[PDB]
Amino acid sequence: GSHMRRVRLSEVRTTLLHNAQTMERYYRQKGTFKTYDKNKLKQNKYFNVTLSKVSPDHFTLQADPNPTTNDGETCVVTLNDGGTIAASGTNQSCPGFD
Repeated sequence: GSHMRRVRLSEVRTTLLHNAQTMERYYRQKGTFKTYDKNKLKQNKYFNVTLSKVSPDHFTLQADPNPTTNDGETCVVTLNDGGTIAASGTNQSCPGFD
């Protein structure tokens, strides 16, 4: 196993949760996710965070590993507005998500 993968995967959990909280506040202010400026997502040194799905009442955030700083990591981590967090890799377990 790898201490560094465990740390980095734990940290991207936090990055995703912070982004989800920001969007939960935006929804209470605006009543939709459709107008949210995707440029405002908080990033991580080791994972690129995007909105893979956006609809009026739901979203999915996705963290894809950054190969410049995190080469060898294949786990992609997702978090939706219902609070479901999940990770899957390419023949690679995702510590903290398995």
